[PDB]
Amino acid sequence: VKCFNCGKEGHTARNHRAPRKKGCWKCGKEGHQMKDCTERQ
Ligand SMILES: [Zn+2]
Ligand SMILES: [Zn+2]
Repeated sequence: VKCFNCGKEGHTARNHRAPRKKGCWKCGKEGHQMKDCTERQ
């Protein structure tokens, strides 16, 4: 139930990640995620 410590069930109970999409949720890159991607923001 608790993902490592927070509590969300779909938050990977190991590193608390994978919130939405595997790429950058906007650029489609794997090197970085959605919080580490500018893409003309
Ligand atoms: Zn959580
Ligand atoms: Zn990106």
